[PDB]
Amino acid sequence: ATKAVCVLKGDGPVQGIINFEQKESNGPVKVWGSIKGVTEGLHGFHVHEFGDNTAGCTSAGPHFNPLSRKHGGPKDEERHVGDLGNVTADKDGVADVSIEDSVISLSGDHCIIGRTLVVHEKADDLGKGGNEESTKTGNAGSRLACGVIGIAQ
Amino acid sequence: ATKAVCVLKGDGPVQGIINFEQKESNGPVKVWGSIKGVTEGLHGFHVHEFGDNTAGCTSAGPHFNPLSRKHGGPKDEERHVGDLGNVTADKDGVADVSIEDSVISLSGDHCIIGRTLVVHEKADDLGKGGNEESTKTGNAGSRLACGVIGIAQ
Ligand SMILES: COc1ccc(C)cc1N
Ligand SMILES: COc1ccc(C)cc1N
Ligand SMILES: [Cu+2]
Ligand SMILES: [Cu+2]
Ligand SMILES: [Zn+2]
Ligand SMILES: [Zn+2]
Repeated sequence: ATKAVCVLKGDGPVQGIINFEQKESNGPVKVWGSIKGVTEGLHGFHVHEFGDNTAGCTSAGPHFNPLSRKHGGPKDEERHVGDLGNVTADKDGVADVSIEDSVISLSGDHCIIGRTLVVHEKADDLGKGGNEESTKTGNAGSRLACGVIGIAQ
Repeated sequence: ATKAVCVLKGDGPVQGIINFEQKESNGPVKVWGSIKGVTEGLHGFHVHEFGDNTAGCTSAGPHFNPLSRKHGGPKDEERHVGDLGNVTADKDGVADVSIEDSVISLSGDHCIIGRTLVVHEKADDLGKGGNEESTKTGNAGSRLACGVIGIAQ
C-alpha cells in the first residue's frame, strides 16, 4: 500500500492527525483520524492546491482542482478533486474522521501528496447552497487548521 | 518550472523557510532561504524519507535513500539522495541558504515533494569523520527543526 499522513495545526489549539491508505493506485483512498478543538457541528474538509504554509493556511490557495470543475460534495460527479465534504465534531470538540474516497489518489495526476489538507470554520454546503460561492468554496468560511500531506511509512 | 517550499519548525526557537525551484525535469534544483535561531557553525541539512511529523521530526525516519547508498556530502558520488550537506550560521544565529543540487528532484523517482527537510544540532561530517555513524547520519545529531516539503505556486 501507499500511505500518507497529515498533522493539522491551528489556533485553539486545533490539532489533528489524518491518515491516508491506498492499496492500489487504481483504488480508493481510506482517510481516517481525529481532529480536536473545533466547535460542535460540521466543518468543511478539503485538499487545497499548494503545500505552502509560509503565511499560514491562506498560502495553500484554492481547493485542489486539476480538472477545472465546480465545487461539490464527495458524492457528486461535479466536484473538485479536493472535495472531501465535512467532518462533524461533537460537544467535546472532537471530529472522528472515517472517509473512503475514489477521486483523490496518492499517485498519478490526482495525487494529493505535498498539498495542504484544511479544516474550515463552517459547514461545506456541498455546492447545494444558495449562491455562487457555494460552487467555489461551499461557504465553509475561514481556515481553522491545516498541514501538508506527507508520504508515510 | 516546478516549485516547492518548506516551513521549518521545532520544539525550540529554530525557524526557517526554504524554497525549491527546478526549471527542467531532470535539471538542477535551486534551494534557497533562511534559518534563524541556531548556534553559530555548521548544521546538517537533509531530506528525510517520510513526510510524517506525527510525533515531531523523529517521525521523518532516516535520510531519503532510494538508491541504497551510504551517507556522504552533496558533492560526492556516494551519497544519499537527501544529502544536502550543511548550512552555516553566523553569530546572529542565522543561516542563509543558497544551494544548487542535481541529485534531488521535484519530479520522478528522486522526488522530494512530501518528504521532510531537517536541520540538525551539529555539523554533518559529509561521511569523512571516520566512525561508522559518519557513513549513515554523518554525526549531525538531534533534529532541531523540520517541515514537510510542499508543492508551491
Ligand atoms: C476510512 O476507514 C478506515 C480505514 C483504516 C483504518 C485503520 C481506520 C479507518 N477508519
Ligand atoms: C533563486 O535564488 C535566490 C533568490 C533570492 C535569494 C534571497 C537567494 C537566492 N539564492
Ligand atoms: Cu478547504
Ligand atoms: Cu537529517
Ligand atoms: Zn471544492
Ligand atoms: Zn545521508
